[PDB]
Amino acid sequence: VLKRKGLLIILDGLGDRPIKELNGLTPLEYANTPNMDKLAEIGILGQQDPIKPGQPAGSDTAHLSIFGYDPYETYRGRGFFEALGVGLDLSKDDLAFRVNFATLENARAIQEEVDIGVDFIFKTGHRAVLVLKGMSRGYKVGDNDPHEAGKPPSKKVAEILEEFVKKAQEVLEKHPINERRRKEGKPIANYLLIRGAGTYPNIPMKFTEQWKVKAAGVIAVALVKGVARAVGFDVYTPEGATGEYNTNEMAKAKKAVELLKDYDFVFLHFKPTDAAGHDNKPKLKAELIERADRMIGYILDHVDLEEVVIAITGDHSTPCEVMNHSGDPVPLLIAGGGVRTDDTKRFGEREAMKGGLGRIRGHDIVPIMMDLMNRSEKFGA
Amino acid sequence: MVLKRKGLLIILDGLGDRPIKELNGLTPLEYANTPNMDKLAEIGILGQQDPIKPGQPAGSDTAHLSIFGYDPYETYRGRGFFEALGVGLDLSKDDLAFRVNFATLEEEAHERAIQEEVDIGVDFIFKGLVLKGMSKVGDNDLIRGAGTYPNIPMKFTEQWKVKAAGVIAVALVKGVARAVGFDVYTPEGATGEYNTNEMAKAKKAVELLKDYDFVFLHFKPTDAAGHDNKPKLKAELIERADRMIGYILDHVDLEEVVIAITGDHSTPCEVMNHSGDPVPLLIAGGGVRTDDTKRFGEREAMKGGLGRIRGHDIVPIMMDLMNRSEKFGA
Ligand SMILES: [Ca+2]
Ligand SMILES: [Ca+2]
Ligand SMILES: [Zn+2]
Ligand SMILES: [Zn+2]
Ligand SMILES: [Zn+2]
Ligand SMILES: [Zn+2]
Repeated sequence: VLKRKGLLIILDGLGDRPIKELNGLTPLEYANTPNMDKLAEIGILGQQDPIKPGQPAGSDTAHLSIFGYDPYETYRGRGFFEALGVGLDLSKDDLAFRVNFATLENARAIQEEVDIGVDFIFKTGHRAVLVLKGMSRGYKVGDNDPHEAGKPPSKKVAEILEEFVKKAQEVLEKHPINERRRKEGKPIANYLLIRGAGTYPNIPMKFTEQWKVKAAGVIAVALVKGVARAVGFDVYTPEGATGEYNTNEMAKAKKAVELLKDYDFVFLHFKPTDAAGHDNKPKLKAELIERADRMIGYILDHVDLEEVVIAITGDHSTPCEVMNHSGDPVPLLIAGGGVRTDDTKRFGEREAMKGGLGRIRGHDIVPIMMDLMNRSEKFGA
Repeated sequence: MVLKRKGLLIILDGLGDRPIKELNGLTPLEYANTPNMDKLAEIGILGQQDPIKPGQPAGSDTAHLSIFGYDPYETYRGRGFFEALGVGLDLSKDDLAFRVNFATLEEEAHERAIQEEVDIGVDFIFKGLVLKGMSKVGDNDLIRGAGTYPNIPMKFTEQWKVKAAGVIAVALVKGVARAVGFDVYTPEGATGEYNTNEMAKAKKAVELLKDYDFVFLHFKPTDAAGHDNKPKLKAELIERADRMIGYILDHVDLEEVVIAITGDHSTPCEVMNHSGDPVPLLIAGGGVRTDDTKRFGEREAMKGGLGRIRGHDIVPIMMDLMNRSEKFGA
């Protein structure tokens, strides 16, 4: 018997709620998406709860779920994923944090200003060794060495962190950029807001070994590249992919198709749809879902569905009326060899409510894909 | 007493089609992004209509005689007359009108000259009958369609005791409409070609509803794309119609205006000509018993609450929704 490849596509924050300006439709329904409708037509639809009914999931916990893990048991914080995201190589005993440059006195800093402000801090010195690297805008990443055990900020690390903020401030309050900054009347980046303490996730085994496959992912956003790396994926970020409105989606598709030739399972992430939701811009979000449809249309023109099982959904809902992640289930579609196609015709939340897959959990998606790919092993007998 | 309403009938020439492979098995209308018509389908009611009868292809003129509530076979007396009426001429019972085409002879090698060049050529032909440049026509007291005075019972306006106006560009449809009692207009930009100005048609249409009780709006281009077998283009044209229709919805109160949308016949790309396939029809507004359809398309029309009707049942249904129908008996 022949096994098949897998293609899991995530349209970040896809799910939404009825929008009045869209005649009561959601951005996904309103948006012209002939390719996803074609796939929903020959495929099967369903609704998935990343975590559980009515429970909003952060981007990191939602993706652990999408990759096939139980977020409530594997999740050990965000920091570590962010650190792996910026390309660092950490040990399972390290503790990482997401850092925001702030202003303390008794700024929307530039991406290059944080890289410099970060450099000087690396070159700050306390009891334990640490890595401090900037990521994007006023953000940054802090890594405390073999301190995973104190991941719930414990007493020891908060004193280190507290010495680190005091010490960091000294370094910070002195950089020329800040120096130019107070002169230019701009709020200085002299304080450090540290949060999202995280260690390596408590997962039994990696994705690759669990399912015995080679797995690659086309991803731009740091946090998602981190989760993917933590579970064992070979992450790629093609030229042009920024995870923002100006991203090259056709470049992501081009790469996804390439990777299918050397990997068994490929994961593709598209982030911009989620930003439009956070900013309450229904039309824009719908416009972005349309760019994704064309991206998908490209992939479909270069792959055989009898050889590739395709799944498309969102890691979670991000309603424009909520301007943040919601607990609303997310539309899901699966098409390809092995699928028992239901009678749904288009891809949308109301249609998914009638799909043959029913209402499942986000961590059900990979197992069902793996089974359609004939890569599942029985339990018992 | 009881409030009467106005009616607005929109005809997208050749709207109907057949499933197209490159369009994933969908028709151009189903494939096209039409939020405004889908919205109207959702709040309205759908059905399919046979211009003349099941499996019977109808020309643009006979189909419109049907759509205006008449009987094709009893009223139709040739294409020429309507063509002549569409150019502003005033013909008499004993005249014989014709459709003329400026073509190249060498054997007829080519049957695209500029409008101004045709009138200039029309002027000199007439200088040394009535030959007139349209976008030509020959009236006798690449020519064809010998038509004579049309035999219609009575005018649309008298029949329904209403003031009717139409926003048309194509000569042929302007003729049929004038012939039935319509005050026909044609704003600047409206050309009946792919380059026409759908917005001018919609703008004029809204304005016309202020002084008229029934307004008819015709859109030609969709049909042209069907003839040349251009699926993607037909869809784009249909999308332009949806925008046009959107403007109108942003300026009229559906509770006072009964709106109907359909084609006068099917012009399937794979046929490059008129077919006898029933055309999708939608009706929305005051008095309508909304069914459970959610989009405007041939397949959804198959599930509409109006069922499969004739082209000549449309006006009667609109008029009854406008409370302008009259009981027979009692
Ligand atoms: Ca199906
Ligand atoms: Ca309805
Ligand atoms: Zn997300
Ligand atoms: Zn988000
Ligand atoms: Zn026609
Ligand atoms: Zn035609």
